[PDB]
Amino acid sequence: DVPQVADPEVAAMVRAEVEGRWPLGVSGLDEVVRYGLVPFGKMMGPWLLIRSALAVGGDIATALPAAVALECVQVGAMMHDDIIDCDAQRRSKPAAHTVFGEPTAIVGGDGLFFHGFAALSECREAGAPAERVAQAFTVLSRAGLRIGSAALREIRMSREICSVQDYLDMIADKSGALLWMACGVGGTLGGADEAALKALSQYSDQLGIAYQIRADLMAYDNGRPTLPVLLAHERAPREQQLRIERLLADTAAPAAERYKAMADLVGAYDGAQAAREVSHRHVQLATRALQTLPPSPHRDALEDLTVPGRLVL
Amino acid sequence: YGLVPFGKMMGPWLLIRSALAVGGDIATALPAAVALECVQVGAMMHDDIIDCFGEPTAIVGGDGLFFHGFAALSECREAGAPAERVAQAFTVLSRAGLRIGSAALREIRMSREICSVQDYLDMIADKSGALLWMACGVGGTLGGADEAALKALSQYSDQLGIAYQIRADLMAYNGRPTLPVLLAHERAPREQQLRIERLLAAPAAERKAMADLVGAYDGAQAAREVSHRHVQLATRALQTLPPSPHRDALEDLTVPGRLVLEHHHHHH
Ligand SMILES: [Mg+2]
Repeated sequence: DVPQVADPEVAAMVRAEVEGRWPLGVSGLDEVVRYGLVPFGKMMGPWLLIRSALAVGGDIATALPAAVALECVQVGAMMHDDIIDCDAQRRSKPAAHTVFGEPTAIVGGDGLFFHGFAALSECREAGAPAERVAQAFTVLSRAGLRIGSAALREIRMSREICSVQDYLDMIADKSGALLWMACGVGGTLGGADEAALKALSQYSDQLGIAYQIRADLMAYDNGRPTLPVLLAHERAPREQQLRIERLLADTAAPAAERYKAMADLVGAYDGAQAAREVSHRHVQLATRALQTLPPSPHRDALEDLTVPGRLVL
Repeated sequence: YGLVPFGKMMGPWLLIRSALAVGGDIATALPAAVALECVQVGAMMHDDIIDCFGEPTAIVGGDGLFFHGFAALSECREAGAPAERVAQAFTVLSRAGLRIGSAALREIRMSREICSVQDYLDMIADKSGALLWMACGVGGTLGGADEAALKALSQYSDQLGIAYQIRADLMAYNGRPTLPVLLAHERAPREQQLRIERLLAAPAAERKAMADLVGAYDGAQAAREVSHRHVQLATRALQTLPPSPHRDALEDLTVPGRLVLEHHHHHH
């Protein structure tokens, strides 16, 4: 009932730390590093890492440099993904390669990666036992391999019908691994036992799937297939399924007429609502996994992240 | 001669020799060499893009290979490595990649103009010297090296990277600056300094021209002697370590002990 552990101000404390490390006016490699970091934004990843560490009894001083590490790793990956990405959102800020040139944007992503690795190395001096610091690097690295594999698969799997599970596995690596990178490393430094880490893993995967579905739904309120498209295909009769596959199969058709053809078929078979119910089931599975963790304001914070509109990546 | 030149001067032999020279165990250096392999290859895949096979893989694969290095390095604890040494390897490895990134930035921003002799040396000390320190620092750290030894591998790593990148400039004989051109700038009066800078600043192929003007003003010769000074500093740094066959193996690598193929392997 009553909180027996505290609830700190995670969001602003992170921003102060990253700004302290790369303040306004930095030059050299830190200038391109800072460009990827600013505007700071919500930083739900670093927020999730510290909350996961505190949910298992960890230290703020230990989890804080790991939260900085993750931001640098994710921004470095995002800086490199922008180079290979083609369609840009109007809201999305100008890509670093468009601003600094493509060669500089690659070096910048590398500086972001190694600044992350350097920040995670500071956890030893922060108080974490060297056995835990090394396990944090292992959890972080494997998550970094799933997000990179998904980015390549996003490029390859597009414009073709895939199995519903094949989409689910990819979005678990694109979105669930972003959270598992936060929850796994945060829980590890926090001293979570083996059962707690698996729960945070289940929470990360289930919430990552749900977030992606919610993103797939925004066009249904890049011309790539999404879960509402797959669910509509599964429900559509054979004649319509034939159409859905050839629409995806050939990368030589105008974008507008492609989109409207997909949007009409999704609406005809309630693909949007079906995607909502799938997302809803995985949200409840994420909250179920949380119950393994001990009750705390931090565990309440992770469950609040499952509320629609609260999580933003 | 001596130990015959083999080509492809890479960390796997620097890392293991560095680990054993300070008393390390072979059971850790082998999976560590695999970890270093990943990070060095990923650095190569990115180096191939900046000096203009597929763009997504060359980047993302280069990115993922960094993760393999750090994951495998931590994995070495199950091989029997002390967790405290592994943690320090993370710090050593991370700061080396920061030097490689900082150097590659200078390469793009220094092109087409004369830099100071000191600035070029610092750049390649972080570009290619850190690449060797990646092997020495990790191997020595996992090997149980003292702080004085780790520093001893540090000047050895840099001074070695300095020399061979100069040797690369010597093999040649964007308008990127090289040491022979730079030392030619020091001796020439303004009349020839003015010439040198315009060539760096028209088609690149014909500007065979650059080769003509470096030969007319003794570009190539000047850089050789600077290389040999760093050769000795690398050998001096090794004397801090205790004598062993591992120490001898590192000491020959200062004289050319691998082919031009090493510079082709730094490339390829
Ligand atoms: Mg190069």
